[PDB]
Parts: sequence; structure tokens; C-alpha cells
Amino acid sequence: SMIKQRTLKNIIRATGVGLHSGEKVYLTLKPAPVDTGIVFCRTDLDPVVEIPARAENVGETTMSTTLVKGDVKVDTVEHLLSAMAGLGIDNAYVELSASEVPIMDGSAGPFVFLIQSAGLQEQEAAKKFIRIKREVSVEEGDKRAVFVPFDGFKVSFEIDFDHPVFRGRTQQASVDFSSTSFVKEVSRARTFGFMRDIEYLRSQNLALGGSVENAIVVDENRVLNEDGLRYEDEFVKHKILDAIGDLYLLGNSLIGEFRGFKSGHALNNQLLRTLIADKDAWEVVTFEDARTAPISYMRP
Ligand SMILES: C[C@@](CCn1ccc(-c2ccc(-n3nccn3)cc2)cc1=O)(C(=O)NO)S(C)(=O)=O
Ligand SMILES: C[C@@](CCn1ccc(-c2ccc(-n3nccn3)cc2)cc1=O)(C(=O)NO)S(C)(=O)=O
Ligand SMILES: [Cl-]
Ligand SMILES: [Zn+2]
Ligand SMILES: [Zn+2]
Repeated sequence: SMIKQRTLKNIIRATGVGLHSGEKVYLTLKPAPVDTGIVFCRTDLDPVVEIPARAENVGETTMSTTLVKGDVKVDTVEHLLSAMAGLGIDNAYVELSASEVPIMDGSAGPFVFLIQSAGLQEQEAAKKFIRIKREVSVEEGDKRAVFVPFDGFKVSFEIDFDHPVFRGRTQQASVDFSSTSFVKEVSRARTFGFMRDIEYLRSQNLALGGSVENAIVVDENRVLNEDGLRYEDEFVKHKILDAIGDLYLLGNSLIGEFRGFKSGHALNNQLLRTLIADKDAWEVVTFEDARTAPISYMRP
């Protein structure tokens, strides 16, 4: 059959705290009709404020990706969006009782598991993909983010931390999703930050919810998490996870390749804005036969 749009098969509920705000938050994911996209809804507000998870609604990009509308925000959307992108969810309502998505364990793992426990539902409309037709590159300072045409979906990233826990380690990684599992090899990679910064971050209402329970906390010369890392390259794999979530603000799955060098949320969003504006560089495609497409998805 054709590759169909997907939504949730059942309502998902989760509770947690915002990484940056520390606020308790209830998250509810609900099915949504064809061509809705992913839409966040601040249900603590009346009337609610609904913000489509789209590049045009990105306000702040300092320490997380934040959506804004009116006076209102939804902070830290990237890890949830990474899970929804990795599982191929097109349409969903994401209700939140506070201004920040819960951080869970710092990775996309818990969201992936909650979604896959609920199940996905195919819908009676073709899934639309954005295919990169021409290279699009943005740079600022020593940072670079690029889309290049590629028959599939592939994400590469390089970091360069002047820090003794990072020097001599694997700071580059490349994942081609024709051969590597998002679920197994990317989704579990946790966010990370530095003990040196915590008093300063908190003085700015950042990382107020952060701890070893939801982040890899790096001290001056060692990782503080007593149970260790999930991947030897967990840091760069988390940057790949972040990039997948930020890229999903295009609103559709990508057929193309992303390469990041010290990119973060701000440059990722600048890349999306430049791609969207360079309409010669992309097109929207659908697949009447899943067998012949360059990307394939797990059973729903
Ligand atoms: C079969 C296999 C891999 C399956 N697959 C397929 C697609 C994606 C994927 C993830 C993100 C995006 N995207 N983000 C932003 C925009 N678009 C697009 C596609 C992830 C994945 O995992 C598997 O087993 N998965 O468990 S495989 C044999 O390659 O291991
Ligand atoms: C932007 C980014 C990272 C986001 N982040 C994550 C964790 C912390 C953090 C820092 C210190 C502690 N802590 N100190 C003592 C005890 N606990 C706990 C958590 C700070 C932060 O800013 C990201 O993942 N965005 O999605 S990242 C990897 O791209 O730089
Ligand atoms: Cl950046
Ligand atoms: Zn992150
Ligand atoms: Zn052009």
C-alpha cells in the first residue's frame, strides 16, 4: 500500500518535571486528524493556546527549542519531537499543563516507550515527505549545519568540547536509518550538562529541574552519574537526537542528510528557515508503494 500518515492509536499520559523550570507537568498525547501535524496545547490556559510544532513558531533557542505564540511559550520540545519523528507520527495533539515538556530521563526513551505501548494508527491519507533536492548550508562562527540530497535519512554530528571528559573520546557520529535503529541506537541518549554551571544556570531559571536522574552531569574530570553511560558516544548521540527533533519542526519526515558541526538549537532553526525559503532546494513527495520508497517504518 501507500505510505500512510500516522497518529496515535490511544491516548498517552505522562507526568514529570520541566528540566529548566523544575515545574511539575502533566503531558497528554491524543490522536489528531489527517494533515494536523503535531500541535502543542497549553491546557492550563483558558481559552487554550495551541502552537503547531513548526519552524515559524520557534521563539527562543537558548538551552532548548521553545515554541511561542502570543505571550505564551512551550519550552524544550526537542526530545519529544525527536521521538515522534523517529516513530513516524504525523498528527497528534500534545497537551501540557505547564510551559515546559517533562524531561523524563533526559532522553527520548520514555516517550518512545509510551507511544509504542499505545500503538500507532495509520490514516487514510498519504504521508508527505520533504525531499532535499539541493545542498543548503548555514554557518555562524565556527558552527555549521547542512542539508544535502540523500536517498534515505541520515544524520551526522561533530562536537568539540575543550574538556577532559571529552578529549580523546568519540566526538563524531553518523547514523544512516536504513541500517541503524532510532529506537535502539539514538532514542536512549540522554541530555547532558556541567556541574560547574549549575549554580549559574539556576540563577537564570535554567536547569531548575536538572539532576543525575534526568541528565548526564559532567564534573570537572568525571561523569557524576554513578550508573554510568548508556553509550560510549552518548554525548554526540544526544546531539543527533536533538537534531532529529529540531528538524521535525519542518512538519514532515525528511528524505535527505543532515550534517552538523557544533550546531545547536539556534543554528538548527536557522537551517530550517533557510531551507524553507529556498524553495528550489526541496519538494514534497509521497509514495504509492511502501516497497519502493527510500525510507521504511516499523509496523504501527
Ligand atoms: C528498520 C530500522 C530503521 C527504521 N527507521 C526509519 C526511519 C527513521 C526516521 C527517523 C527520523 C526521521 N526524521 N527526523 C526528522 C525528519 N525525519 C525520519 C526517519 C528512523 C528509523 O529507525 C529499524 O529497525 N528501526 O528500529 S533499521 C533496519 O535501519 O534498524
Ligand atoms: C541544550 C542541551 C542541554 C540542556 N541541559 C541539560 C542538562 C543540564 C544540566 C546541568 C547541570 C545539572 N546538574 N548539575 C548538578 C546537578 N545537576 C543538571 C542538568 C543543563 C542543560 O542546559 C540539550 O540537550 N537541549 O535539548 S545540549 C546537550 O544540546 O547542550
Ligand atoms: Cl546553535
Ligand atoms: Zn537535548
Ligand atoms: Zn535556491
